[PDB]
Order: sequence, then C-alpha cells, then structure tokens
Amino acid sequence: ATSSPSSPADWAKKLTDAVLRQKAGETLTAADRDFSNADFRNITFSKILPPSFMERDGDIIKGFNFSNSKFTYSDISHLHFDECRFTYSTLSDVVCSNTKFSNSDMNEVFLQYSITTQQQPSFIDTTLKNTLIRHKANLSGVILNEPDNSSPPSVSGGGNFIRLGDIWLQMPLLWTENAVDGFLNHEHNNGKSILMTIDSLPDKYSQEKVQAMEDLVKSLRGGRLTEACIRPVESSLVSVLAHPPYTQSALISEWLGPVQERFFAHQCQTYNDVPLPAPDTYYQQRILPVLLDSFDRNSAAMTTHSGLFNQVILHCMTGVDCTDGTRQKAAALYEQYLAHPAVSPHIHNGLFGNYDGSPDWTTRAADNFLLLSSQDSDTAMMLSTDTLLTMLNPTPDTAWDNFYLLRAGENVSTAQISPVELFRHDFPVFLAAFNQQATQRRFGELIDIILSTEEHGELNQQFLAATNQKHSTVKLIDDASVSRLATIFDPLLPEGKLSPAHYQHILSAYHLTDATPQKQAETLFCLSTAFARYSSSAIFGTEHDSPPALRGYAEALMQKAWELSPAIFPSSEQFTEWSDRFHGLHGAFTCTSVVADSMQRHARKYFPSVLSSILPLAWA
Repeated sequence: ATSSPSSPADWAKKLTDAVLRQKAGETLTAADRDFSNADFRNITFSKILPPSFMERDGDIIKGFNFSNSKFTYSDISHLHFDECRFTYSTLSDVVCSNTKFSNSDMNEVFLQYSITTQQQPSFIDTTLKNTLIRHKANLSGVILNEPDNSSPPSVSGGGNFIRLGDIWLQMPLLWTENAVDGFLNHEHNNGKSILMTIDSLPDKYSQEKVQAMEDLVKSLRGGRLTEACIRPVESSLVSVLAHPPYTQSALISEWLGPVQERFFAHQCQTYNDVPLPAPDTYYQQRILPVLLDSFDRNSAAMTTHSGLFNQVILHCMTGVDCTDGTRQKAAALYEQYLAHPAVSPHIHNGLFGNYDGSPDWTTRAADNFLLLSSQDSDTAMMLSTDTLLTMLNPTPDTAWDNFYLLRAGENVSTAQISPVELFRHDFPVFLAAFNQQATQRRFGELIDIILSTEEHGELNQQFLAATNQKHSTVKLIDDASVSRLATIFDPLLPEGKLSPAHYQHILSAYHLTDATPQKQAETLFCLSTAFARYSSSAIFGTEHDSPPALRGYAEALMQKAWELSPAIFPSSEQFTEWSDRFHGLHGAFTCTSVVADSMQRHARKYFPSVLSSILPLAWA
C-alpha cells in the first residue's frame, strides 16, 4: 500500500520496495510515493538499499512525499533525493555525507545535522524556507525567497539566529576558541565554514550574501576577542571577505580593515626571514591578492620587509592558479619597489631584467629580482625567477651560487665566500632555506643508513617522501609492512637497545663524533620524536594501529639519550611514562600521536635550536 505505520524498520522496508520498483522501470502513483509522517529514526540506508543507490551517479530516490517525517539520527550519506517533499521534517543529527537534494521542497525543516558527517550535503534547485541548517553546506543551487514574518525556530540552546535569504543559521552564543574554529576556520576544517557556506550561494544572490555576512560580522564584532583568539582565523576571514562582493559592504570593509592589517603584520613577522611554504590553489586564489593589497596599502613594508615582499611577488608571478589581475598587480607593485631610493641604485644596466631598468616577466630566466640585505644598506642580491623559486623551496640538489651579489654599483665576486656565511650576515630567508636543505640531507642520510636503496627501494622512497607532508596515504600496518619493518629496525636494537655501531653511524651523519654528551642526547631525543611521528596516525600509523618496529626504534633512541645525558629530560618517570606508551603491553589499544606531541613540546622548550635542525620542517 506504500504505507506502513510501524517501526523505523517497517517504514524503511516499504520505501526500499517502492524505490526498487522505481528502479525496475515501474511508474508509481502519487499514493505509492506518499511517505508522510514516516519514521526513519536510526536507519542506516546504505544497509538496506542496493549499492547503486550510494554510488557516484548511481540510482536516485525520485518523487517521494516525506512531509513531517523523522530522519533523526539516520544515515542518508551518499544518497540522491530528487523531486521530494521534506516540509516539516526533522533531520536533526542525521549523517548526510555528500547527500544531494535536488528539485526538492525542504521548507520548515530542522537540519542541524551530525558532525560525524564528512562531505557537506548539497542543495540544487531546492528551497529551504524557514529551515534551520548547520552552517556547513553547499548552497550553490538553492532557491531563495523573501523572508517572512516568522520567529526563529524553537531550540534547546545556543546563540542568536541570522537570515541567509529565507534560511536560518544559528550563531554561537560566545565566540570561544572552539566556536571560532568550528564556524570560521575552513583552512583547518577541510574547506568547510560558515564563510564558505554563505559564499557558495549563486552570484544572482549577491545581495543576500552580503546581508548574511554583515550579520555574521555584527555577531563577531558584538563581543569580539583580541589578537590571540582571531589569530587562528585571520587567514580564513580575509580569504573570503577581502574579495567581492564583500568589498562593496561599508560595514564589512570597515571591520576587515584592522583584521587584514593584523594578518599582514603577522605574515611580516613570520615569513620575512623564513621561506613561505609553496602556495597551493587556495592560497594563490584567495590569500596572495590580499597580501598584494596590504603591500599596496602599506608601501613602506615593501623595503622594510623585502624578504616577505619578494616571496609574495615571486609566487604571484609563478603560481599556476594566480589570476592575470594578481600577476599584473604584483608587477605594478614591484615597479614601485624598484623606484624606491634604496632599491634603484642596485638596478644595474647590463644585468637586470630587460636591461632598461625594468624586469622581463615573459621569461623565468631573466634576472627580475633584487633582494636588499637585512643588515648592510649598500648590498643586494640579484637572481632570476627560476633561481629564486629553487632557493626558497630547496631540493636535495639545489646550488647556492646562481645569484649575483651587488654593491657599490658593481657585480661583486662570490668566489672565496661560502653561501652560508653570506646568508647568515645579509639574507636570513636563505640561511633558513640553506639550513632546511641541510637538515633534510642529514635525515635522508639516516634513512639511507637504516633503509638501503638497493634492498628496500620502495620503503626508502616512502620514508623520504613522508618527510615533506603533514599526512600520508601510505599506512604500514598490513602484514607485509609489519614483517618488512621488523627486518629493518629490529636488527639495529639488540636487547631493545640501540646497537653501538648504529649509534656511531648516527654520530657521523650528524657530525657529533666530537660533540658533548648533551648535544648528542638532545639530537637523539629529537630523532626519537621524528620516528614517533612516523609511527603516528598522521604518517604510517592509523588511529588504532602504530607499527611496532617504528615505536621500538623511537623508544631506543630515547633510551640512549637518557643514558648519555639524563639532565636533558624533565624527570625520572616522565622518561618512564613515554617509554610505556611507546610499548605495547597489549593494554594500549588506541592512540598516541600523543607521545610525539608531548616530546616535541619539551624539545621546543629546552632545545628548540636542536629540534629545528633535526626535524623535517613540514612536521614542525
């Protein structure tokens, strides 16, 4: 009868029958598709529907009436609903990863869905009149209407409500560290945030977008925090609000002014003397234009912070995802830089750019970059776009002699002076890049000692590759991996302790053969933290499984450090507690990237110089 009024199981079964007949080619009457008042509470639909219903471009649930239904706590992930009515339904705490709703009426529904949801749901040609939605959704295809007179939905707790067209969004009550992250930080939340949600609306609704954003900014201002609390999300904020159509809002623009200045000042403090991590698509499209704008508003910072300035310009010119406008603006700003009294002297007729005191941006081999010294007024470096790229993001085989040293209107000789020494005194960003290359080289050498390239090519390459990313798709927890790793690490750990021979190899690789017991211990501590990270859920381990061979090796590194110089440790049983969590007494079921976190925190506190010189940068 397309019907049944019993349990959730009974409802779900009638729906599956109807949807299967639909798939069979049968045309169902409106009576057959009437699931008004349906009880679908706690149903996992993937367990009751054929696989085709959850696949990309698979089967779809078309033309059903689910008025005033209960989907509470159910799992509708990866389903596609087309031409359905959800009016008055409860979808509170529903798992809806990548669920699509198209051509549907989802008016007056409760849609604060479960945070266990992975992919945002998306809404195409669908109305959400007076609907309370969680602030993470793809609204690229929603239909908006003029808001009515109604009161915000009745709710148990939380903050005030804002309109997004005729949709309701709930604000947090306070903007705590937790709320700031959950609402604003799309950078640390896989591209999801209220900022991205409001911004996903079609361009025909630019008015509604600005209005909703103004209301959020009002909430934010209405008891804002400080620099410590806004700091984690300054980047996410400017990534969206420093672009049209939010630029046309007098209210947003006024608020954003100080936020962007703080953001810019922070970048100047962090990346003037340290290489900016190679910008990805997001950074090139949303952040670089903001940095250009800040330099445009504070032209003095171009020469005061030429380390950061030159990096930004470089990435604007070479990023595959930068707009033409971004490149042109970068070039225009660079011209102002070159016109500066402190820079113009160094522009040397026979070597710079097109040779007429302007760069040649049509080629990467032209020497278009001049970098002022951080210490001496009269000295500069000149190099090509190609060279600067490689010196900022060094590779194992990058040379540090492909630049021109300028001074006194002359191309000076760089023979009989090591790049290191020049960088230390005059070019801090390159000292950092040089040290990064060195640190990577030495860690690589240790990898080669442990994992020979001739026997374990695949693993050596993976161990090497894992050092340049925060996360890994490679997990060494299958039987073959565990067996192979046991073969590599265990033989270096007789009785669970570092072999004396292996310890000497470490000493030679890190040139500590003549060093103090302390510097030796601190180095071993940091290496122990590195291998603890390898074994964590982020790299080669999962959340519930951490390769025992990697844990044993990290533990023994820490033991030898303790033997060498116990005073480097904070306590007797602090050493014991970490040792215990490295070990699998069979009572440790799940977790620790915790040992790595705790140990690393201690390293930054007491020997942050040793840590930075040992740890791969991406893991810092």
